[PDB]
Parts: sequence; C-alpha cells; structure tokens
Amino acid sequence: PGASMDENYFVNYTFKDRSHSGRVAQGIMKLCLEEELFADVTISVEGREFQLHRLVLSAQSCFFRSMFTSNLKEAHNRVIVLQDVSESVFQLLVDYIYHGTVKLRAEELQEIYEVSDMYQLTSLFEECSRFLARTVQVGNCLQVMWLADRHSDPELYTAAKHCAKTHLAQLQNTEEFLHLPHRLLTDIISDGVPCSQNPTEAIEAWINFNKEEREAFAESLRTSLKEIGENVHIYLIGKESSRTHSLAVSLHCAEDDSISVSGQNSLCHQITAACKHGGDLYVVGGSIPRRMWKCNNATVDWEWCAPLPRDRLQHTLVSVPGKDAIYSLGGKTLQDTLSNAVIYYRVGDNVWTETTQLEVAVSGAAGANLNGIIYLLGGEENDLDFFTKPSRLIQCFDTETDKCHVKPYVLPFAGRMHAAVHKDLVFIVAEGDSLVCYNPLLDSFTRLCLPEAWSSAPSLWKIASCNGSIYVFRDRYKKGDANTYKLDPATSAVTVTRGIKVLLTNLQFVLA
Amino acid sequence: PGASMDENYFVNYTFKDRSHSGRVAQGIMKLCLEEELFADVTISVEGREFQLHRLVLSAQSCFFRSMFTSNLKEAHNRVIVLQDVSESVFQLLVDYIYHGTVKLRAEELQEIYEVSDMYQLTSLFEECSRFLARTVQVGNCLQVMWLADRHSDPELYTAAKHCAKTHLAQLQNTEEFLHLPHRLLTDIISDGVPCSQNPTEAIEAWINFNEEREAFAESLRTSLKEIGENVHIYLIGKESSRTHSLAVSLHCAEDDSISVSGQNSLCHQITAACKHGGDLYVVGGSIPRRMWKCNNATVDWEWCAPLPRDRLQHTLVSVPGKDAIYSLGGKTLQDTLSNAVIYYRVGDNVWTETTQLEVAVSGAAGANLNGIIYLLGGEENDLDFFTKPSRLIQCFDTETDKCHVKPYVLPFAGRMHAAVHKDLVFIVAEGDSLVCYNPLLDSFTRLCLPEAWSSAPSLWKIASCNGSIYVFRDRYKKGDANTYKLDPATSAVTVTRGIKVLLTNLQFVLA
Repeated sequence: PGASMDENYFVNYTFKDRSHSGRVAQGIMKLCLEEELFADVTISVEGREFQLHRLVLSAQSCFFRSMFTSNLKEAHNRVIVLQDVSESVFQLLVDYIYHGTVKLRAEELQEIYEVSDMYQLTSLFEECSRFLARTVQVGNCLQVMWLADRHSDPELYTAAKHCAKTHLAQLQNTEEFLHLPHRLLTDIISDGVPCSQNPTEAIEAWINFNKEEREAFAESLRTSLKEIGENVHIYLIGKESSRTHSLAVSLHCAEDDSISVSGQNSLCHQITAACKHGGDLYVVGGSIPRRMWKCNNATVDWEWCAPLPRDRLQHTLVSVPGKDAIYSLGGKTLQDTLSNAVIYYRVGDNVWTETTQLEVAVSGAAGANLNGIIYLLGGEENDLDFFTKPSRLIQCFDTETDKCHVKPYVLPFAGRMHAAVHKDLVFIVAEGDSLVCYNPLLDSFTRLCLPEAWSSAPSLWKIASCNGSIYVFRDRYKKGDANTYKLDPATSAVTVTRGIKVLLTNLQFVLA
Repeated sequence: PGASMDENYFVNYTFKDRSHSGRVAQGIMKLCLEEELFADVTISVEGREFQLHRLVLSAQSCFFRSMFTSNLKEAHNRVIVLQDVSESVFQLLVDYIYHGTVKLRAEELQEIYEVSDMYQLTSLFEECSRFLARTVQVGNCLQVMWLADRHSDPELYTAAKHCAKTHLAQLQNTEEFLHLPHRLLTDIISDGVPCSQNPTEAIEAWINFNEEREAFAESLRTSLKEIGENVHIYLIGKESSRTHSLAVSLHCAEDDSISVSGQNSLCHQITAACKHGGDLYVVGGSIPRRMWKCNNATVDWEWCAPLPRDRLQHTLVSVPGKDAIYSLGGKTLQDTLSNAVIYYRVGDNVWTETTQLEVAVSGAAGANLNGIIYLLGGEENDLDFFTKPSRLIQCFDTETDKCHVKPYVLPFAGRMHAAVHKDLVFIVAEGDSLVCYNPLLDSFTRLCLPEAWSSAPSLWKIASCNGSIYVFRDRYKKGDANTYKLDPATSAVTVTRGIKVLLTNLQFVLA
C-alpha cells in the first residue's frame, strides 16, 4: 500500500484480513468431507439412496457441474438417477471424491476407467490408466488397445502396444486378432516388430479372412513393415576366480521362457563395474588408468572407448534410452574416500564432462533408471567416526535439470542391494530374501517376501528384468544347478526355470 | 512408508494422493466465496431477504452453527428471520463472512461491535475492538467503558481507562459520572490518577449529591492512589546567543494554563537522546560513550558506564517491557557503520549484545510498540559511493529476536522522526508528508498536504502525548514560535499559546 487520503484510520479505513482462506477453505473440511452435515441432492444408483453434497461434487468433476448448474424442468426434484455405474463401483467413486483414498481392486478396475472418464476426474483416470499399463499380459493386450483409442489416452495405447508387437507370434492364432480393424493394425506392425515373431506372416494370415474385399489393403500393409533386429536380454558377465577371465555371456530368452547362451566373449583384465546401453556392454575395469571396453553380441571383439576421468572403484553405472548417456554416480576412490562426482558420458561423442554432484556420497549403491530420473538405492556412508556404516538413502538425481532430491524416507533395509526396473515399479533385493516392490510415484513399499524354505545360506540374489518378467538369479550354488527363478510379481509364485548350462555359476559375478 | 502382502501392486491397491488441497479447498473458495453459487438457506433480515450458504456461515461462526444444526423448527422453514440487527450492519457482515473485506466506518461502529460478539465472530472482534480502543475522546470515555464491561474485553477496558482517568477533573461536571456504578468507579480511581486533577474532589461529588448511596463514607478513599504527572514532552535546543544547550521541559494540560517549569542546563554537545519514564537519558559530548542521565527536578548528571562500542548518530528508544534503552544502529568513525545494540539498564547496567540486524541502517528513527521495536527510515551506503536513500523498514522482535525486512517500502526516505500514538506509528519526512503506519494491517496512509505552507525546506519534528499530536517547526526566520497541534481526526492545525521558548534550533524532541 502506498496511498489513499480517504482511508483515515480514526474515522474510516478498509479492513483487509489475510485469514479468509485459513478459516473458510481449511475451515470447511469437517462440515463437508469428514462430518457430512448439510447435504443437498440424493443421487440414486440402482436400488440405493446416496446423500451427496452439491458443492464438493462440482469442485472436482466438471460433468457434475453441468448437471447441477443447468436448471431445467427436471431440476425440481432432488432424486437424480444414474444408469451407467453399478452399485459397488459408485461407492468406490464416492469414496475418492470425499476422502481421497480409494482401494483399487482387480476385477472392478476396467469399471473405474470407463466411468472415471465420463465424469472427467483427471486424477483417478490418470491412475487407473497407469494400473492398466502394468497389468497387461499376452492374452489381454488386444482389448486394452481397443479400450485406449476410444477414450483417447495415448499413455496406455502405447504401453499396451508393446505387448502385441513383441508377442505377435502367439497372437496370430487368437480369434481376437482376426477382427482387428485396419486402423490399429497399421500401428502394431509399423512400431518395429522383432523378426522372431514373423511379422510378414501375420499380415498374410490376417488378410485371408475377407479376401473378397480385404485384398485392397494387402499391398499397403506390406509397405510399412519395419522390422528391428533381435537384441540379447541379459548380459550375465561371469567373474570366475579360479581362471583369470570374464565370460561375458549373453543369455537369450526364448518364446516359452527359456534362457539360452549366445556368446562366450572373454577378457583378461579385472572388472570394476558394468552397464549395458541398448544392446552393448560398457564394462569398466583394468589397471590404472581406469579403462573402458565396449562389447557386442555380434562383434565378439572388445573395442576401446574414451578413458574414465577421476579413476575410482565401486561405481553405480546406469544407462538411459531417453538420454544417450551413461552416468557414473557415486563411488569411492582408491584411498577409501567416499567421493561424489556425477559424470555425463555420451555414446555419440566419446567425451566425458562433469555435472552437479550428489548431496551425500555413496559407494556400492544400486542403479535404477525409472522414467528419466536416476535413482540411487542403498550403499554405504560414514556418519561421524570415519567408519562406513550401511546406509539406506534414496537419492533422485535427475537428467533434465541436474539436481539431487533426496527423499524424506528410508528403505526397509540397507546394504548392497541390487535393483531392477520393471514397468513403473523398481524392484529391490537385499542381503537375503526380502524382495521389495518400491514405487517412486506413490512412495510405498510392498515387500512380497518369499517363503524362508529356500534360505539355507545368506547368498546374494541378483535380479534382472527382461521380456516383462523378472528373473531373480542365484549366486554360487552348493554343488547343483543355478536357481534361475522366474518369480511372477502378480501371483508371487516362484518357479525354477532351467535351460542354461554354464560353468561360471560356481562363483560370484556381476549382472546387467 | 510401508505395507504388507495384501497390497500386491499388480492386483491390489490403496491409491492415496496427497493433493486434496488444490482440488477441494481451492475449488470450493471460487465456488462459494468469489462466485457465489448453490445457495440453499435464505436469511431474512428486516426489510430485505439475503441468500447465504449453509457451509460458509457455520465454518466461521458458532452461534450460526449451533442454530442450523438444531432442527427444532429453526431450519425446516428456510425463511428464517433475524432480529435485533440493523439493515446496514448485516450487509457488512455478509461482506466479511464472504470474501473478507469490510469498510468499518464511524457512524456504525458500536452496533457492529455488539452484533459481531453475539454471532461469536472471532477475528472481527479484534479490530472492531481495536477501533474503539483508538477513538475514545473525553466525551465518550464512559459509554465505551460500560460497553467494554459487558462482553469481557480487556483490550478495551484497560485502554478506555488510561484515557478516562487522566481527564478526571473534566468528567466531574458530566452527568454520566455521577450515575457511575460502584464497581466501575473503584477501578478507575485506583490506577494512579494525576495529582493535578484533584482525585479527592471526585469522591466529594457523591458526598455533596444532596440515603442508600450516601453510606459510602470510608470506602473508595483508602484505595485512592495519587501520583504526580511525569509524562510530558522533552525539548532540546541551543539558543542563538550562546552555545549553552538548553533542555527546557513543558507539560500539556487540558486547561491550556501553561506554567514555566525548571530550565535544565548542560555543558557538552548532544549526539542522541531517549525518553524513558520520567527521566531523560542524554548521550553525546566530546566522547560518544558519555551517559549523562538527567531528570525533571534533580539537576543531577551522574555518569554511568561508557558504551564499549562507540557510535555516532544512533537511535535511542525506550521499551519499558524490559526497562531498557536499546540503541539500535549507528555510525562508526573508522570508515564503517555499526550494527550492534547496547541496552543500558537501570539496576543492572549490562552491556549485552544480541543478534544484529539484516540490512544496515544509520541515522534513522525508532519507535517502540507493545515491546516490538521498529527501525524506519535512515540512510544506507554501498561500495559504489552512492548516497542512496533507504526506504526499508526493520522490526526488532521482543520475544523471538527474528529481525527481518518487510515486503514493502515507505513512500519516501531520508531523515525522519517517529512518535507512536495509540496503535499507530506516525512518520514525518522532509516536508508536509504525514504518513500513518499500522503494523497489524501492514498499510500506510498519507494526508496529501499541500506544500503552500513549507516555503523553505526545513526539518520537522513530531511529538505525541496525551492523545494529541504535536508538530514543532525548526529554524524559523526570527519570528513567532510554532507549536502546531495536529489532532489526527480532522486536519485542525491551530497555533497554541506563544510560550517564550526562544530556541531558534531543534536538536531532539522526545515525548
């Protein structure tokens, strides 16, 4: 305020209180939401009589705002009937509107997606969309795709597209694929079908349904049939100690969930840290200065890349496709000093730079690359007495605006955990059998601990995610077969899957 | 956080978004306060018929909540009628329950005082009571007193007593005084009525009334305590004849019978001065650390402990809260500026230094309010050697010691003088630019005084006492003295009696 001759405090000024939001907005939280006292309309769903306010409904769902505001000849009654929603689904909806904690079931999940879009709740619809982006299986990604192009939700129509494009071979015989309109089929094929699924045969088998008139589209479909070559899934790099070598094998999952070896490339120098970027290794090791060797599935010959500045051991190498970069967060120097120097290697130009340092230095952490944010889980850190105490810190170093955003909560455990990104979640495996299902968006931990029957020894469990099903691996086994389990997160059922016959499983190693 | 295995993130969930504060709290303010909609209950005040929401009325009030809740034939009709409320006052309550701006005037201020207390409105009964504690003149010092002792408000009953016991002599002739209840008269007498107002005669008025009220003979006499008046204006100024600085003391009276008081004398020069209680603390001389404490009629200049950190042209304020003489800011002779504080006590004589300020300032003015110390105006220099005036206001907390700048600036800057008055902090700059401060409302107020009076630019000093602003003009061209009274209700500058002060210089004026 600068002036006004009329505002004279002794006769006439103008009151201006700054507590009109801390007493009216925050004030109306017990009279409306918690303790419903004054209710206006009675929405009726099936054979029920709900008592819902006319105020809080129009502040969230704009569709309800149009039905209440637009007074007409039918607005004289306070009983409003609904038709689309069921009796046991509207209650879940009215539980979200008032409180904000709706328990999302499994079977009644496609029903809180169709009705949550007509009411235009832009917060539940953006969460039921993420639910359908991670529960998609090989037999379900043909109705979900049809369910995403009708509501115009590109965050699901693309997440449910990389299920019928990487598994088109099995879908060939299915009766749902035969009725697929030409509009959707020109997107599944054009998205880069892998060669192993026979993309050129699905088109031919599909057009034989209505050859009387469907032959016109046959020529156009074969024009856009971009096929991407087959990659190898897990770069299991075996660090044998009996023989000075490193059998960097490349496991290749089959169609029926069977892993087979596809290369026995070897190196003589020691290994400090390893990372895979797309389809190639970028292992780090050797005597000083810290070198880098890059391998490939088909090359079967190690190349050479730009030397590592700031040589150190126990890195936390991560790799992103949303960023042609390979970071080197954390690590401790040769003099047992926990340093923090995030590096910004690029594959296009073999040159190193430096970026914003971490808030807290960690060594031997876990590298998770969920979304475009690099997550550092676990590790070790010395608090006061020069002694490395196993810490539990979740750092969130970014890649767009480089800054550290340490979360205000800690992990259930600590140590030398190994992470493996799966869909939106980030699975974690501790020094034992305590597999957690940490979610970076909801900030919750749902540890689905396996039965302690197979816990004879405190052996670390390596975890790898490939083809939409994580394969929790096993270290050196007591004179037997490696426990290459195939844990199914949906059912928490662990199944022993063999097919790998290697001699490096007798000793510890690194993974990718 | 955490969970257990009944929360399988593939088929189970507990989705809980911590964002029901911008979609249910912000989405309701614009649907109820700003854009009034979905009205259900109609309030039928006399003459008119308003429409109000059931959720906003019961969220700020309590009488309005315990009345809609009880449906004992009080909410089913929905044509409910309110009584003992005028048409105009209720419209200003809708303006307050809703968006939150009120236009409190003087015509309707007692009706909104009682009505806002009947409806249990909490925040409105903290500025409508501050208003009454701000405009109690002698003529209505008793209609407000009895109003205060009906709703149990100590912020007004203890503020309508300091302004109703000093003017006890004039209230004696008033008819309302003779009808005083026995309880009210007891408290106003036993608070230190000045000896010049004849406290003994006040009881004699009831004695000479002519029964039932005449039985009080020994009562109300043992509880009377008389103290001489000692709060007045201290004036500092050197005569043109000699360098002997004078400290003439004058006191204001309601009868305008100014009597010549003792003329205090002093030898050295003055750097700064403070007014605490009924004594004057003078700093200055050849060495700035000299503390020559003076008084009314003791002619004593006892030298106290010197200041450990010597400063020149600093600010002295008295916050009785801790019987302290806090010396905030200052100037250092070693090509730098001081930021320390030294509060010389009376029975302790301590030199403690607390936390410094946030923005450097020197040669400013200070005014104390309810313990909180405000530093306003002054000058600040920079490494660029630029004489940039400072328009930043500083607050010195009395409880948390959290000095911080305010998100605004004064309308002007330079060398100013400040003197509190009721709940306001008046500001006078170089010219006719009166500005009234208000820490609670965080707002200002000017008067737009024309410059036709200040022909020559000269410093103006302001002193406030007995609820009447006094403004003193400095450096007149050998003419009549200027003791303009600045009654802030309406601009009523009148020259008072021409006392022969004969001081053509004004160093400091303290009230």
